[PDB]
Amino acid sequence: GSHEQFRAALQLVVDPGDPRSYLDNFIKIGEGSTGIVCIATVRSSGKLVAVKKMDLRKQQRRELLFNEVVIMRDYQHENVVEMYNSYLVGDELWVVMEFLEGGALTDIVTHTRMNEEQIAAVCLAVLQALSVLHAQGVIHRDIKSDSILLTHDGRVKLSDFGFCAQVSKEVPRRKSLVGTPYWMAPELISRLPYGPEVDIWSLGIMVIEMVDGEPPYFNEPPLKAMKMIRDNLPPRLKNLHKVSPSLKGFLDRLLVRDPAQRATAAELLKHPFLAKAGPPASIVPLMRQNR
Ligand SMILES: COCCNc1nc2ccc(C#CC3(O)CCCCC3)cc2n1-c1ccnc(N)n1
Repeated sequence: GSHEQFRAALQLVVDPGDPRSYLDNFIKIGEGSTGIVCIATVRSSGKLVAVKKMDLRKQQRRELLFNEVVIMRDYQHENVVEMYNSYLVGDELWVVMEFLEGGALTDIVTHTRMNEEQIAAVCLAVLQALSVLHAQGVIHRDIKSDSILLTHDGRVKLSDFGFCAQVSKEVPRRKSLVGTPYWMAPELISRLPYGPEVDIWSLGIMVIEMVDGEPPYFNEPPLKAMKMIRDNLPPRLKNLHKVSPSLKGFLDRLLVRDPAQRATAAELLKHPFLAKAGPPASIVPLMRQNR
């Protein structure tokens, strides 16, 4: 009864019909927790799209799917991966979305060194997106390099809202333990009521990735690392010598243990460091098929 109850709930928010009628040439490009992600062609237009397929009978939290679809059901931002449609195909949920030909940022931080112009460009894009997302009570809860996709001309788009949540004037905070261990904020790990600020911290951790090539305590087990993040002071850049005072000053506004003292997206947009940010063309040489 439980599973069949969820299907019925989906059918009230997903578009009716079988998308297999107009989609062709599926090619897998990703996998992991939720399900598999493929790209496919639309037969009517010849356009390329990306299709995320999530089996309902394989989710640790089946309700997190509903959240994602009803909350992003055609939200529209220049710096967010646009959703086109959602479908219920058998026991699977299909989310049809924009195809980002540039790939994920993870590929860039593990193979090259980004300069501060390129780091500031990424940050600027993420902040502009988060400022609006937070302004409407939406928390990503999984900001990291995997959640940052690129275009061919190097335009940054925030992706993977599989963990996102909605807060309101009535319910201004969340409680559930959600995200990736290494990028988690301390107030979130310590099992405390948290707000949108948990993304600013994770953004901070992602900045470390762009400099060190990996987040703090990445050598440790997930559980042990979380305990370290919980008890310890803010983490230190292994390549502190490589970063400018401007960046270091910027980063110090992100990795503040007290969520109240930690900066917000709207504030950070006015930081002098973001003036270093360059055009989307500057990201281009970093991409795999250019380097
Ligand atoms: C670079 O390729 C890595 C694997 N591809 C991939 N995995 C994804 C997981 C979740 C979402 C996702 C998601 C959303 O949460 C974003 C907001 C709208 C609803 C779906 C998107 C993923 N992608 C995509 C998608 C498009 N292009 C490319 N290159 N990779």
